[PDB]
Amino acid sequence: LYFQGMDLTKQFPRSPVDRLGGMDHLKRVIDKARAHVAGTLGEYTYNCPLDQAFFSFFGLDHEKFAEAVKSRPQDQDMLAWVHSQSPRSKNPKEVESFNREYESRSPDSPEKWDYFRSVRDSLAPGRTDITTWVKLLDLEEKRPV
Repeated sequence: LYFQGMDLTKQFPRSPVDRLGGMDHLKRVIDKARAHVAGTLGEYTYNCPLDQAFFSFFGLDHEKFAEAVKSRPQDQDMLAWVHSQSPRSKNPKEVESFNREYESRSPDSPEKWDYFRSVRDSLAPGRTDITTWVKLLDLEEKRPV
């Protein structure tokens, strides 16, 4: 078992834009990695395309990251591991670059645009101002957006 296990059928991973070390996604994927180690992801998926974009950008291996979080229960310790593995993550303009692209991500085809709007309309149909994936995640996870 895992002392830092998280059951994501019962809790949400942290917001895409709840930053750590200035970076989006990092807190969220820490949480997903812990649930992945534990076997308690629920509807969430570790190393799905969004995690892959974060790992790819910073040159991190998803398997090594999940292993690293097992001995690093605190965010500061996982952040220090990321820095030690990723020179790009130590450059604040590069982190800002990542964040700007991540926060801009929108449905990349009309097929995906139909899907996005179907999800959003099921959660909050008056919210036509919500057009990016990371804002849709916060909406589904009951955060102010």
